[PDB]
Amino acid sequence: AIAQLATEYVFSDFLLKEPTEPKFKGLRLELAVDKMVTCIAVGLPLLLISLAFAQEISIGTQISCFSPSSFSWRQAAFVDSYCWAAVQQKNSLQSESGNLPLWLHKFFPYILLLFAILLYLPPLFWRFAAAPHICSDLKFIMEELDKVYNRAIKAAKSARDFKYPIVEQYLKTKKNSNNLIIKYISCRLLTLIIILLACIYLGYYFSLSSLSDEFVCSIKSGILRNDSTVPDQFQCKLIAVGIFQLLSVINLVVYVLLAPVVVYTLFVPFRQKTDVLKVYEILPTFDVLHFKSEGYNDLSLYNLFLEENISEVKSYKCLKVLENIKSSGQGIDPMLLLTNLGMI
Amino acid sequence: AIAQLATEYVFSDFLLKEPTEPKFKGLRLELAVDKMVTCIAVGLPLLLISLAFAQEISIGTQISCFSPSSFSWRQAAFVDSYCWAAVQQKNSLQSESGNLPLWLHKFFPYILLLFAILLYLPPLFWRFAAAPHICSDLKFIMEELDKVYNRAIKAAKSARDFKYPIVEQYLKTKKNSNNLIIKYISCRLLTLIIILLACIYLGYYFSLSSLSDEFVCSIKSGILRNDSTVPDQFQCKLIAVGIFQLLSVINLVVYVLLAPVVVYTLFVPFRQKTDVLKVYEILPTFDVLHFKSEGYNDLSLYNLFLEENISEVKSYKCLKVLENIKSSGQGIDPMLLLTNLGMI
Amino acid sequence: AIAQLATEYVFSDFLLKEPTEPKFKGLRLELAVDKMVTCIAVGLPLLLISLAFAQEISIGTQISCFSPSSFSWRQAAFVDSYCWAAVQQKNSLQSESGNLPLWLHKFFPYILLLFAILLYLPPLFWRFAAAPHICSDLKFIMEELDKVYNRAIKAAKSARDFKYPIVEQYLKTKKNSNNLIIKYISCRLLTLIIILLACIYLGYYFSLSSLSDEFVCSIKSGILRNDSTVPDQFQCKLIAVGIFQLLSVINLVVYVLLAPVVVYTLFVPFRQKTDVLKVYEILPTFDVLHFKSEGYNDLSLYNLFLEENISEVKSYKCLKVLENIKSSGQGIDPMLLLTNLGMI
Amino acid sequence: AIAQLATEYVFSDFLLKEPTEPKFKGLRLELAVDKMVTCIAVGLPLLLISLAFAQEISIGTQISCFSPSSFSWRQAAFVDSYCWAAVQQKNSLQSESGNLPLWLHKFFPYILLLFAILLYLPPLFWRFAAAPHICSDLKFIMEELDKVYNRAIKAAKSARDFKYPIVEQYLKTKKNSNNLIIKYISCRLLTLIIILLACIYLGYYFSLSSLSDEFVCSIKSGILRNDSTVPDQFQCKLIAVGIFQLLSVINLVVYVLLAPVVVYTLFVPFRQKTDVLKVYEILPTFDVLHFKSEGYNDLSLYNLFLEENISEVKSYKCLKVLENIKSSGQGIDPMLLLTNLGMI
Ligand SMILES: CC(C)CCC[C@@H](C)[C@H]1CC[C@H]2[C@@H]3CC=C4C[C@@H](O)CC[C@]4(C)[C@H]3CC[C@]12C
Ligand SMILES: CC(C)CCC[C@@H](C)[C@H]1CC[C@H]2[C@@H]3CC=C4C[C@@H](O)CC[C@]4(C)[C@H]3CC[C@]12C
Ligand SMILES: CC(C)CCC[C@@H](C)[C@H]1CC[C@H]2[C@@H]3CC=C4C[C@@H](O)CC[C@]4(C)[C@H]3CC[C@]12C
Ligand SMILES: CC(C)CCC[C@@H](C)[C@H]1CC[C@H]2[C@@H]3CC=C4C[C@@H](O)CC[C@]4(C)[C@H]3CC[C@]12C
Ligand SMILES: CC(C)CCC[C@@H](C)[C@H]1CC[C@H]2[C@@H]3CC=C4C[C@@H](O)CC[C@]4(C)[C@H]3CC[C@]12C
Ligand SMILES: CC(C)CCC[C@@H](C)[C@H]1CC[C@H]2[C@@H]3CC=C4C[C@@H](O)CC[C@]4(C)[C@H]3CC[C@]12C
Ligand SMILES: CC(C)CCC[C@@H](C)[C@H]1CC[C@H]2[C@@H]3CC=C4C[C@@H](O)CC[C@]4(C)[C@H]3CC[C@]12C
Ligand SMILES: CC(C)CCC[C@@H](C)[C@H]1CC[C@H]2[C@@H]3CC=C4C[C@@H](O)CC[C@]4(C)[C@H]3CC[C@]12C
Ligand SMILES: *[C@@H]1O[C@H](CO)[C@@H](O)[C@H](O)[C@H]1NC(C)=O
Ligand SMILES: *[C@@H]1O[C@H](CO)[C@@H](O)[C@H](O)[C@H]1NC(C)=O
Ligand SMILES: *[C@@H]1O[C@H](CO)[C@@H](O)[C@H](O)[C@H]1NC(C)=O
Ligand SMILES: *[C@@H]1O[C@H](CO)[C@@H](O)[C@H](O)[C@H]1NC(C)=O
Repeated sequence: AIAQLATEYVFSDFLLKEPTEPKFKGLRLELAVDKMVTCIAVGLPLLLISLAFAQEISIGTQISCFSPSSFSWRQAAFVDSYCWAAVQQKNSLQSESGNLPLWLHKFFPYILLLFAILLYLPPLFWRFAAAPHICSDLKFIMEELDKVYNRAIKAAKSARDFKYPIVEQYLKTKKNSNNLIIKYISCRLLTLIIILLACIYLGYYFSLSSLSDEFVCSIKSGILRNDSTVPDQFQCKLIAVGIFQLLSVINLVVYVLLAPVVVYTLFVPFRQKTDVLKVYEILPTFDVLHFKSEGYNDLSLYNLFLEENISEVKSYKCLKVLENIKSSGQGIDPMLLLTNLGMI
Repeated sequence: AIAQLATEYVFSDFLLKEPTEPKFKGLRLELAVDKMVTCIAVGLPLLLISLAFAQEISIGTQISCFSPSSFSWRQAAFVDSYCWAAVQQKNSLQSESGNLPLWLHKFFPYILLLFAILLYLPPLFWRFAAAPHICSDLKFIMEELDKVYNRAIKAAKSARDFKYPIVEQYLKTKKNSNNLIIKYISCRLLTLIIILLACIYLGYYFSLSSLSDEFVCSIKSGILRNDSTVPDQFQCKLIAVGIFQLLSVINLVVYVLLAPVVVYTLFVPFRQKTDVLKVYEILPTFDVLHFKSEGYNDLSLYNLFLEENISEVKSYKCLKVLENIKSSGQGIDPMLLLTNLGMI
Repeated sequence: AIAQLATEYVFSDFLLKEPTEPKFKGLRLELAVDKMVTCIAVGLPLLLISLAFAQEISIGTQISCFSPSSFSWRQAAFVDSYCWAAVQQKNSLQSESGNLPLWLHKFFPYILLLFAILLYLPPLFWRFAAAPHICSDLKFIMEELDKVYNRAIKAAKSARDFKYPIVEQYLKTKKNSNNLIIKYISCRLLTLIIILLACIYLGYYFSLSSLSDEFVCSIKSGILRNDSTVPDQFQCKLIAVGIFQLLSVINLVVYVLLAPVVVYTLFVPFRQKTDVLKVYEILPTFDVLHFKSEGYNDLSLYNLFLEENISEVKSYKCLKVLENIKSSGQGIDPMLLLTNLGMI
Repeated sequence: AIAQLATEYVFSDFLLKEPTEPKFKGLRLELAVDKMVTCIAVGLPLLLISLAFAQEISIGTQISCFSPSSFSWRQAAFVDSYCWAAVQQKNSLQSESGNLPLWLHKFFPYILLLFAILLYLPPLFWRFAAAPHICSDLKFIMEELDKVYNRAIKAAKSARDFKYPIVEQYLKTKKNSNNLIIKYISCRLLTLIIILLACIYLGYYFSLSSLSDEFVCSIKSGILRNDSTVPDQFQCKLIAVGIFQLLSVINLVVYVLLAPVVVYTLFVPFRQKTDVLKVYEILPTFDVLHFKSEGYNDLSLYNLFLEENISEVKSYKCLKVLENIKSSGQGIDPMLLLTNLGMI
């Protein structure tokens, strides 16, 4: 039913499931905005397909041709289904709007499903190509940060009672390589292109006269060509075309609202702000150098991924609260770090 | 519904499930490109079968013959079903396009399912013949790499405060044997042949006049041969033939796009690049010799499998980050290895 | 739907489920070739049954008799169902092909299910009679091999820094007893006989004229015997008979391709090759004697089972890699064994 | 569908599920032959019921009466259902075969279900009355055997570097009591009686003329008794009666084949052979006395249960392999026991 479809597609974890594998434990592997965009762009057309043929909104068959009274119910079914299959056969029907409107009315669910699949494709390519590498690198970064925080707190405790910047060097090296950012940008751009094409198609579908669903149908090919009792033509109407138009304009509105989000996601360096690593700069064991900004490189993407999935790190949380308390300046950063005792 | 089929076949883990057994824990056993190719080539025809008979796109019965008005609904059903079963009986029907078009229109779902099964067969043969052996060998290689990394870091720590290349010898021995690569190439070639045959069939199906679905049917065998009230013949149309043609051309496009991927996978030595073992060459306990390239042997396949499923190895990840930092050259490889302290 | 049936019967673990019990943990208990043969021979006829009555390929009812126009729809249903039930009643119908073709057309799903059950019976007898014993014996053999490997490596380590061949004696004793091999051969032979009988039946079914589905039906027994308004006879056609013939020839092709596999499995001693125990002959604690070949005894079957399910043994894997490295001969077997340190 | 029913009833664990409780962990509680007999005798009639009304074999309604053409479809439905309900009302119908054939044709599924329930009853009584006691006793016996084996191996190791026969005394005491064997024999005898009664009924059902399904029906009681437009009687046929007869003869064949198995299971002392305890007689800590044979007592039943579910005992497996090696006589039993080191 309508409610079941809603629960499946909006109120449930449709495409929101975390990776079902121990490799990615607690790692999103996908930005929240991108996940929202993909979920909307994929599960909206599916939801509209399901709604358009719901047991309640749907009167019944998808086409009726109004055969003469003399025709039996089976002859009427023959006429209806013949015209349904003959929307593609151009000679069979003669409609003012043409034959493309009939093609579109018959295959609208297929086109919506195609758009959903094409929008889900780039996310899947990301997941199966660039997600494992970024996940491994981010796990390494998290482990390095936790280890350096533990070493710093241990040193502070020893004072009260190697030292090489491996992670910073790794980030600096990542500053040059840009394959990951290139893949991300290409996926976002393809998603935007697919969304714009879908908007064009939906606008064309919704701009129709709304009478193109009605077409003239002629069962007059073969032995029935010269038959007399059969009328020369029939009046057929494609049902649910208005519902398709309504759902198409709804999807068009959603996609036009979503496209600005897509271009914003494409403009990654502007998103690269609120330095996550600035918090760690107070640790004696961590070098005071962020050096991550203003670059169309994988470093900005890694910074965004950290800002997205760093709240799960206890050391980062402790450093963040220490910096927050430093806003007043009443205490001292090393004293607060020693007092916290948050190694694990 | 359409959306349920889409969720099952594209947005879910259809054929993407990892082995349900402790023997293969975290091991793909299949290259990402090959898994994509198999998933597409198998779940596309199934998806098209499901779509073609969806409750919405489908008007109703698969054939209607337009019996005279005098005929009852049961007589009409008899005529329709008789012609449905008589598409195979050549004498019963007389169609301009012949009888093969009618056979194909009636059995298109069967042919798509046959193609899906034939494309899934080589992957299954791989899984049940060559996957256990490669999995065991790769687990041995991973264990050897982890052990040698642990020994190297322990030796470095001891210095700061056997030695036989077993894995390299095993790889060198694998360089000669080629049964695994032969099986892989044979499976890929059979998949390519099946895909090309499917493309030929789909092109033939889509090249039909689109009027071959209409055939003349004669219920005039037996006691009804000389009956007068029954007309000498009927006008029958095979419904969903246009939808079958649309889906067949879609599958043809997908398969022609996919075949280049298949030939690329077949050309394995060119894929054999970005030496995974080059990272380990800096370890004192590991001999500095890759010796894996330019060969139609199982060694290249093992190299590809390593490059595919080596990101899960912490020692390999540490070595990779060490080499990445070595790009700048600021530090020293042994110093970085000692500082990392990433035994486990 | 067709796709759901395919996913259930070919793309899922249909009859491929490992034993759901702790007694057999990681043990196949069945050769890969035999499992493939059983899975095909069982799930093919079931798949064909499901396909033949699929919602898409199936026009509707399984028989239509074309009652006169004057007959009501309920009278038509009576005639159709009466003839359906009277295919068995010989006097009721008069068909040129006889009555056995009608019996077969009506009961084809039952016959396919019977063949599937009869082919699944010998595997089930194997599982519930001979599988526990072989599983226990093979677990004992694996434990003995692991223990002797551990003792050998411990002795080598002690040198660097009982001894009775219990497993070999057990294998030698098994050389005489042949109940297990006799049961295996009997099951394979019964499977082959059932397959050949199924091939004969399917060939007979597919060799029919294809017009035997049409039979003349007479509702003229009882009070209707002398009734005038009812015609003396009707023209009935058994629907899906052509689909049954197509599926039967497909199953015939599959079974004729499979029977050579069955005879190959029956010829077990020829399969008994690539001595699995030859690898263990280099261990000082293991006697250098294979003594397992050229015998219609349970020893060959045990050798096959070992070759099938020995890859899970770490000691066997280590010995295999040691022998593989010995192909070059650069190193020494005891030195490699000491260096491996693969006790557990 | 047919295939789904087959998978549920033959290819799945129908009545083969082990007890879902920690009390019986790895204990069958039921002999393999008895479990097979019960599973067949219960799930065969259910399978036949399901098959007889399958969506494919079933034409439609279970009865059709061929009301005159003037009758509406609702009047025809009234006549059909009235006759369906009036098969029991003797005055309403007049059939040559009588009224018992019609009763049986209408209630065949009920009778098959009754036979299945009556055959499942004795197994359930066994499970809920005698299974816990035998399970506890057998667990005690297994624990005693494991303890004595451990003590014997410990004594042998001590020599190289109480003693009361509690289990044998318990078995000797069990030799007298016979309530368990009496219950087992009574259950088997009741199963045999039910099977024979089912065979008699199925033979009577299959021996019918096959025209007894056709009966004359009279809707002439009440206000319709003197009505003129309604014919004095109708020609009704009970559909699926031939299918019921086919399935009944199949079940008869299965049951007649099964009854010899039942009488063999009833003759338990002859089954009591291949002394399981003879293997333990070589242990110094175990008295050399089997004393279990030739008795209609619970001791033979316990011996059978041990022979059925003793393969899971590591001590028994070790003793069995020791005795097997003793066939050659090359070594010594105590030496082999010491070398095995299989305490746990
Ligand atoms: C998803 C993408 C490919 C959709 C592209 C736009 C589609 C939906 C529509 C929008 C406007 C349409 C065009 C409008 C006008 C004409 C002129 C006519 O004589 C032939 C068809 C043609 C040329 C149409 C083809 C299809 C069209 C391009
Ligand atoms: C992403 C944004 C830009 C989408 C907004 C929808 C736009 C593109 C839609 C809305 C109305 C549409 C037009 C409606 C009518 C016609 C006439 C037809 O003969 C050619 C196409 C044409 C000219 C359409 C082109 C696309 C169109 C302009
Ligand atoms: C999956 C594989 C086997 C499909 C092979 C191609 C099939 C689909 C088609 C493509 C072209 C077809 C052929 C085209 C023309 C003819 C000539 C005619 O007088 C007999 C049939 C015959 C000989 C056809 C047989 C079937 C055919 C070969
Ligand atoms: C994998 C690639 C090559 C597939 C491309 C589809 C090709 C093979 C298709 C497209 C159109 C097809 C042709 C269409 C019409 C006919 C006429 C018929 O009487 C014989 C087959 C023949 C000549 C077909 C052969 C196959 C064909 C050429
Ligand atoms: C599964 C096994 C039992 C099937 C055995 C073969 C079956 C399918 C068929 C193949 C050929 C058939 C026979 C062919 C010819 C005749 C002669 C006829 O006057 C009586 C039936 C009889 C004797 C048939 C009986 C059934 C038969 C034996
Ligand atoms: C496993 C292999 C051998 C199976 C091959 C199928 C064979 C056995 C099939 C194919 C055609 C069949 C024949 C077709 C027609 C008839 C005529 C009939 O009156 C008697 C049976 C007989 C003579 C059949 C016997 C079985 C048959 C020869
Ligand atoms: C399950 C058990 C109870 C079934 C017992 C057998 C049943 C199926 C059948 C087999 C033979 C049958 C009997 C055959 C003949 C007659 C004579 C008739 O004038 C009255 C019914 C009576 C007496 C039948 C009663 C039912 C009967 C006993
Ligand atoms: C377990 C074994 C013995 C079952 C074998 C089935 C036997 C018992 C069946 C097969 C044919 C049957 C007979 C068929 C016909 C009749 C005539 C009827 O008026 C009385 C019952 C009677 C005489 C049946 C009694 C039971 C019967 C003999
Ligand atoms: C129908 O009748 C017309 C009359 O002109 C004729 O041309 C045509 O061939 C006929 N069609 C058939 C199928 O006979
Ligand atoms: C039908 O009538 C024709 C008239 O020529 C005759 O040849 C044929 O045998 C008849 N068919 C039947 C089944 O009697
Ligand atoms: C039908 O009428 C015929 C006329 O010969 C007669 O023999 C037969 O008995 C009648 N049938 C019935 C059921 O009265
Ligand atoms: C039907 O009519 C008959 C005529 O004899 C009469 O006996 C009977 O009572 C009537 N039935 C009813 C229900 O009035």
